[PDB]
Amino acid sequence: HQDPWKLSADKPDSNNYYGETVANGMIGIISSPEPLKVKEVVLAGTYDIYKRGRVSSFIPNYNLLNMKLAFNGESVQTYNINNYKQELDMRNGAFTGSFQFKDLATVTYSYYALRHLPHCIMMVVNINTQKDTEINVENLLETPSSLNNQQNYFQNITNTHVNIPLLTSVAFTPTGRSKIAVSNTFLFDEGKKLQPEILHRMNDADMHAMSFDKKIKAGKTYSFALIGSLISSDHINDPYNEAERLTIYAALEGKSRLLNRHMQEWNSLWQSDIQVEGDPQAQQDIRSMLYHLYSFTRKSTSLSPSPMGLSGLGYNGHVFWDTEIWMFPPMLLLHPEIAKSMIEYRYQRLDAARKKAAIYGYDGAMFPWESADSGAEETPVNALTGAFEHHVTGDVAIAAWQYYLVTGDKEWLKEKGWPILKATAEFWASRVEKNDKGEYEIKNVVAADEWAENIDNNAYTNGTAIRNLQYASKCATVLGVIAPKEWTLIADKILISKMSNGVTREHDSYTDQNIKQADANLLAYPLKLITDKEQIERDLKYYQTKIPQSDTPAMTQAIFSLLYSRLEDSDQAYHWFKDAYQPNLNPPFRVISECKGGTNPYFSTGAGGVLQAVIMGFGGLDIDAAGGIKQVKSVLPKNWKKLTITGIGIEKKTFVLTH
Amino acid sequence: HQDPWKLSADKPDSNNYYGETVANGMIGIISSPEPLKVKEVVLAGTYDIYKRGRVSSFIPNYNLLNMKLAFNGESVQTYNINNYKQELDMRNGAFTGSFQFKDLATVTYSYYALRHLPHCIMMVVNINTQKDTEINVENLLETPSSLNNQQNYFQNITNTHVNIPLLTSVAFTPTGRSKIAVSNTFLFDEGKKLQPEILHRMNDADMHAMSFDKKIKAGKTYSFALIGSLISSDHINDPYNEAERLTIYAALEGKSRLLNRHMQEWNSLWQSDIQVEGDPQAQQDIRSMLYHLYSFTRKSTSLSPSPMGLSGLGYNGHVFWDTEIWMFPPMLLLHPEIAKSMIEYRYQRLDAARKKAAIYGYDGAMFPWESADSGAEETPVNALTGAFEHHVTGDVAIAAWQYYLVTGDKEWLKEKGWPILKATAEFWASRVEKNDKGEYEIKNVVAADEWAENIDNNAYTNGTAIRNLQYASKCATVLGVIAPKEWTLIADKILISKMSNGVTREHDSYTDQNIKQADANLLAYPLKLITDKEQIERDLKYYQTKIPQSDTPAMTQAIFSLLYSRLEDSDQAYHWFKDAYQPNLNPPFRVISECKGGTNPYFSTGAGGVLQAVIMGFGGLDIDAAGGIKQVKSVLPKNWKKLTITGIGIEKKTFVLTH
Amino acid sequence: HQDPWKLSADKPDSNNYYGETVANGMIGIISSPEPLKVKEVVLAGTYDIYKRGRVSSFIPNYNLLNMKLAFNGESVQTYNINNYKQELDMRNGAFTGSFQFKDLATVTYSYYALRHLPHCIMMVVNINTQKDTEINVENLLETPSSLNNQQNYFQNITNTHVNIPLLTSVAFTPTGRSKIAVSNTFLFDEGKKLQPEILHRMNDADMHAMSFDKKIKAGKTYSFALIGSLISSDHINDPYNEAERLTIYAALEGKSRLLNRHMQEWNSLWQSDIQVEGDPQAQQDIRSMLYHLYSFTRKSTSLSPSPMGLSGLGYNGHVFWDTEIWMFPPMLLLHPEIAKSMIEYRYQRLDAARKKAAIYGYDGAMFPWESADSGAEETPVNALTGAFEHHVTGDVAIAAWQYYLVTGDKEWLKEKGWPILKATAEFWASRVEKNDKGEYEIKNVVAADEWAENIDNNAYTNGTAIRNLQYASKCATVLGVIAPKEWTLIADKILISKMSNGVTREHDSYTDQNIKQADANLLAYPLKLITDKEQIERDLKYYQTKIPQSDTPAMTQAIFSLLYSRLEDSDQAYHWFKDAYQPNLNPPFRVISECKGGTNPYFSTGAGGVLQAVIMGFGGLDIDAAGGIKQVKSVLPKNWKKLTITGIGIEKKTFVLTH
Repeated sequence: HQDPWKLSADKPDSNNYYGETVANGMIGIISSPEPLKVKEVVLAGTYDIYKRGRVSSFIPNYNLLNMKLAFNGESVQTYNINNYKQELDMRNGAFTGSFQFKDLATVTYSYYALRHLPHCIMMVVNINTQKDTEINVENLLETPSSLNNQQNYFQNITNTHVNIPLLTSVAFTPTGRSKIAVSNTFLFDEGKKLQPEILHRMNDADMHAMSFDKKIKAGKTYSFALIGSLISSDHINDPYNEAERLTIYAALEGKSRLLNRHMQEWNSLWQSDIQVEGDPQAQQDIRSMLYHLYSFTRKSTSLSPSPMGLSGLGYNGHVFWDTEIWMFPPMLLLHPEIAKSMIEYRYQRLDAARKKAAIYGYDGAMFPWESADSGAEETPVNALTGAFEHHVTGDVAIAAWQYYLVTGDKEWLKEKGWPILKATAEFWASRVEKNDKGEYEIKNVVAADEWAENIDNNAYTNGTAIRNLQYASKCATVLGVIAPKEWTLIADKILISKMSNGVTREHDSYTDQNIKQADANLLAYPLKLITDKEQIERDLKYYQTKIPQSDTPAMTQAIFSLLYSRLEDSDQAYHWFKDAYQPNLNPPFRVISECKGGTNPYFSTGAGGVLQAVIMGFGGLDIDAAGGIKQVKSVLPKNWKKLTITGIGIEKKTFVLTH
Repeated sequence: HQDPWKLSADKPDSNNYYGETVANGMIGIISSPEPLKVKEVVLAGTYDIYKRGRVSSFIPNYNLLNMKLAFNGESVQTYNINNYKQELDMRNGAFTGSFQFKDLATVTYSYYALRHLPHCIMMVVNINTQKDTEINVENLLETPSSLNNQQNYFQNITNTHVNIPLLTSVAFTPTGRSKIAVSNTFLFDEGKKLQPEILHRMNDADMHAMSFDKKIKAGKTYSFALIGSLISSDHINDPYNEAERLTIYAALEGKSRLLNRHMQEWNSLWQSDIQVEGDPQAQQDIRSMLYHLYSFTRKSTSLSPSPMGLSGLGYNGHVFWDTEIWMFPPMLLLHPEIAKSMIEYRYQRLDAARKKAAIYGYDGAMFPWESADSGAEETPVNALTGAFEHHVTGDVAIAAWQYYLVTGDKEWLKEKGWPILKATAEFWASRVEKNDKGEYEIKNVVAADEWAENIDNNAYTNGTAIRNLQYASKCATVLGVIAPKEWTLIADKILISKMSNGVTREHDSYTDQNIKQADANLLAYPLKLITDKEQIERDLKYYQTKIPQSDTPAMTQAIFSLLYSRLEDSDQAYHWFKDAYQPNLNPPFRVISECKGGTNPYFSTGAGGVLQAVIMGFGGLDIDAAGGIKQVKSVLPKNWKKLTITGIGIEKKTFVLTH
Repeated sequence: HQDPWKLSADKPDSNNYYGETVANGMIGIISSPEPLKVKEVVLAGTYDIYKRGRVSSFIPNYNLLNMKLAFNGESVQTYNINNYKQELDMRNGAFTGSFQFKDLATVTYSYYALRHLPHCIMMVVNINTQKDTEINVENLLETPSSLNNQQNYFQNITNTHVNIPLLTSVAFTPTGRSKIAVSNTFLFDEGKKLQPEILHRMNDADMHAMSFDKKIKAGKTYSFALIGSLISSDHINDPYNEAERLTIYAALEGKSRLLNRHMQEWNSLWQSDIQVEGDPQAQQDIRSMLYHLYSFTRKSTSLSPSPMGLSGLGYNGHVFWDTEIWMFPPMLLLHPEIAKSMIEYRYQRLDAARKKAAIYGYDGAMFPWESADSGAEETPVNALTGAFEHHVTGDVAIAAWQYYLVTGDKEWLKEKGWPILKATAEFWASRVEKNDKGEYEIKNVVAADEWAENIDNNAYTNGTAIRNLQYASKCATVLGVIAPKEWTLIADKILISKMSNGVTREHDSYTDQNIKQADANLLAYPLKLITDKEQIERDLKYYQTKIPQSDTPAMTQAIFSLLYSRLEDSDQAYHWFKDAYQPNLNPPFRVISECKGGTNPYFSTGAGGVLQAVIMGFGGLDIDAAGGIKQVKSVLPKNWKKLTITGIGIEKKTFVLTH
């Protein structure tokens, strides 16, 4: 099960199964262990009050691919199939199930979140029978209990050439905030006169279905497709009509043209790749990390991923610094247009950040700890991160400057980077307090180490304020605008303190407490405020054992790996690489949970960190403060013969590393 | 009935009557055969789900002018009046009825959609007595069944000088999308103390009325006016209060000031005119065409006409390429500020076109087949045009570029034209497919000939893509920007094929099918991709008999006329000019239906086409590719002694043509 | 009772009591004569249909500070306390009450509209015991009858260190337009383990409460604080969660940190101050005027004050020219960043002014007589000012140009000032009529003297049209853009006439009528179209006799004062300075009513005028037509030994004047 392009599971065990996701950055479909079913469907950009946190959330959506297959009236069940296998093809995000029904027939089904059509899904079903047989096929549209006020429709769209039967539902999110429409059709090869008659049943309040029968002859394969479109009032004013329009459009494009477009967009994503010689498990794991980041982002949008991307309702679908510092850097090096969408998300929410700053008594733009539709603060009120974890503003500034460093797009810096950098620098200039000694303090925050609450002069927070102020000043210079000279004066005097052993102090109350995640070590990478290798090493030695095994998220060990790679320590770098994700895995597809032994995949934030350990750590790739991508000294794991990284920077460079 | 300024009807026949429209580009009022009634009122910019197509629509509104008149308690009806006449004065959009009631009085009523006050209507009533009589006058506000949740109000607005009685209704469009308010008052000459007492009745759920009595001695003229304001939440946040404010304002202005401003604005519109010597019927018909375009548009707005303007709910009030290619060109030459409003409609909806392109898997801006409030796709889902008729994007680009060519407004090109041309070119660059031979194809469209569905390389569509890419490239140069070299490479290699007889092929599946309307011939005019006179002629000979007599819209024969004028063939040009509209007329005012023998006037699209046959065909006027208006060779109909076109181009040039 | 920083009342008389306001430009809290109660709370920016005028209004909000205090089960009332005093400290907007309860304790309470946290309020209560006692403390959240569909919540926010009990309500404005959230907590000094248990009662439909008991030994001080956050959907998408988040934030900042931040911001505001030597009552009155303008405005916003600021529902909270001409000039000289917010309010409402112009048949931007949320007209329909008092458009233009003169901010002129000046100039160019003598008239207005309705060529109106046209032309020159030459042509020929007595004629129907307020005198100041001191004196001597004692607002005598100050006549200047506000005062805090003997305080318009009489009049300070502030000839009242004005202009200049 160590194909470098395919994740595979034989006989899914429903008692120990964590589904995999196919997604196009707009819709995510999470697999079921049951044949011809999906577990959960998530639509990006649709938020309403729902369950966790009493704040906006992603909403479980229509399981629009759900199918029932019968042979001569006998429904497919666990007890009557064999050689049941699932496979995820990471080359094209195809999720395939295959099984034999008794000794009678073989069934394959592949489904796709179409890469070029953000709101369109397709499942292709192939049935090969060894004897004459009749199939009954049903597609069910069950309204999930997350939605209300549903309506269940069915109609025929016809002309002299086609009969497109549409199974449509329209429903609302819990508070009525968003109207959802879904529209499904069956595609046949045999043409209007010979295609099966489609029946419609509405037997339940929350479910309707379309169905057909088809005679298949011995030794013949019968193929059909299910196309679905899923869209909301967050995406279009009239989702009901747009869903039916899209499904009609996709039906008359046809399966071939749809899969060809899908393949072309996936081929383009995989022009940036990471190849490992000598470690098939690492090769597959790293492909899975790239696959999930590619599936959970979309170029040419203003979409940003949640910590769980489109794998479910993890962290309510909210956007955190998990994007800017964890998922954004590897995407900026491999596909700058993905990074551009992530920062566009923030640019279009700058108004909401100015409003938050004003409500909390500050100048400029104060980005929220958790962001959703509006860009207003969305953190559950019971979590003190929302009111007090202020480094997110610096994290947004850092990503915006990095975008310009890697692309050199000065028109983007004028139109979007500078508005962000100027407003965020104005925030920090208003956020600091000058003390007796002329130093600048940032008092009463929640640390990057979120176990440290309502403390002063957090190392990471203060570091992000310094970088935000420096980068805003640098930006002003590049564009020929005059920056307040106070920004540089403040940056040079923001407190970063050492304990008596010379170790960077996490905050003013810090001695030897356990910490949730990397904080002081982040001043070495990503901030590069600490470059002295002896300082980097003494900070690693003091803090690396401060992170407990339990209830600590995957936002630490990838940084330890990267820093040990920069120190040219192969044994420590590889130890921390494995520790970053292997103890977090869930079967049968090695999806990644947030914490060690956790059960909440897929934590895309964790994948983003590990990709930095591979690209920036083992590959030595670095955003040069002066612009572009440079390469610094690195080591490989002992057992890696070659590391090849393709599509890096706007010159699309290939880097090869060997021992 | 061939007055060059007035359309007149004696004794309206309600069994064979198609009403005429007065409009100010915001409100349209369509005439009733019944005296002192109107059939329908339409407010621009107000759309909701209603009847046809399951998509947004114009909504029948308050018939706010409806009046009941009694003489000595005897109700005035079609059955008991004589010498009843109706007249539309095209000089000032006055609709006038006049009749005799027995031996008592002559009644004249004139109503107006006030040209300067977009939301204000006025009816003026004169009663000339032959005997002593008492009139009872009632103004009815009946909530049409298109509206719901109505409220019926009445109050006196007073000071020492006035008593302004306001009859107000507020109601909602079917889904609650739009709140409509209407407020009416009576104006009297005799002043506060002597004016009639105004009674209010609320006897029905869906109707209330204000009324008065007045004794008039024999041989006197008694005059009163009704002023109404009609506005919605689409136009103003508080329509209820703003309707009352507007009616009070208009009442205090008075009839004389209102009609003087109205006259001044209509006089300005008619400073661009078409004068024909030798053909009184042509002179009246052409004045009717100009009058309807002037009535159905408004300078200094973001309004664009539907194919039926404000004559009713034709095509749901949606905006089509009917504006860009059919109504826009004659308005650009006569009144560029009207053309500016039409293209402003599209500029304001550029973000909705970007959203459509993303949903359908393209780059840039994909303008919708049918547009309404948002600029999202509004085509009924049962019509494949909405998903597949893509030339509308090129049509918007062509109009944008022509606006700049005619005005030379480089500031408008920078702020609005270029955003349109750049985004629409980016769409076409993403829409084409390169083939093995290095040609660019546009596969799977609905043709301009909409009977050809899901075909490849439509002539008109491919031509609009070429022009969009060429004009965007030219625009970039005017503004000192380097357009992507790909735009010219694609433009130069987009497929336009010929059949073995050398005739331009309509699409890759086209041999000799009947066609709905002009498609390949549009490559000659308006696109001017075909300039060779033998090629123009070969294409006319092959396609001119491909358009059936039945169920074919007025989007063909005007182009045939214009092309035969350009070929200096007076007999063919005049044949096609008459065929373009005369078989489409409805009595008694020669309004134009969409198709031959049709009954759905007024098809403003057809008038726009015919006005191009007159201005660009008979007049030889042409948009110069290098800027401004030029004149090419033309002919007149044999029976036209002189054609005079005034107010052309930003120099407001007069063109005179004789034999 | 004549402290230069504090307003004091002994034993409030509920039968003759006009409450004083503490405000931060977002929340106003108006005092009750009853201990530990507030009369009214107003939230800026929240408007809905409510009572007066049938148009949008400020809404009475939660009296969130309402407290009930009992000693040994005995309820504290006005009738059983003694030595009860109230005091407003203008230095920090602290409202303090203090009283003795029998032989048990002294109670002191101080409340604040926190200056740095626009949505946060704090009350601090100190109990100083003379005997052992037990207090019962209740904080009540009563939903006012202005709101509907309330919900009453209570929860504990806890961690190892804190238990923050939140008393929260959520409700809606009358039409459901706005959702309001309020969240309160108690702060204690003693810590989580020792703090009182907080009980919650929900006994009424419209009220819930949180309460505690505390035993206090004799001779001890016990202190507690109430913090509350008040916010709406007009301010934030999710007011419910944002109110709770803000109160948690404020609780974990704590009383000391909040008051320090509050004091810092009030210290900054008072860096611009007016010091009078030899007249303690004038010193205190002028402080009260500065205090109210500082409390009723907020830098770095788009808020503009109503005529009553946040003192209540006066004039529905609508924005009038009372800002541009009355409150804006003193704030522009003292704190340009306050003036910037006031003009930002108009800039962000330019689209609505363009819409109003279009609806009334004009070009450009027509600012409404009364403005609220959208910028559309909000004047009650029964008042003709809404449709007909047109000088407001010139008033906005004047303020926009003055902002540029005083700041010299050319980037602001390009982005905001020019859009205002260009559109308002276009309005006036479309508003004038040229007569047979080549002069420009403005006909059928309501005058600045609002008693003159539907008249022609109002002096002040014509003056503002001239300045608007001139300043738009000067603006075009500053930015190097071409202005229509018609603006200068029109400005030079707009009619301002003299009657046969050599007095400027108010309008074309004016001879000797009583006038509501200053009109023709405003051509001298502020417009400075009349600089001839003899014409100023003629207009002064005539019109100063025409203002009746009754029903005439404080928009007159302050100008008389300033002009007599400019002519160097102390006795007259001082007479009109006193008449401007002293006859409009309400006890016991000398709050200002709109009219002489009025009962509708606080008329901040009136304070604005008088501050101009002091700064521009007695101080001789003037906005120089060429940029910055200059000083012309002035006099002081006989009895004033010295006038000092600090923080003037962007140079922050101090001006000292003596006899």
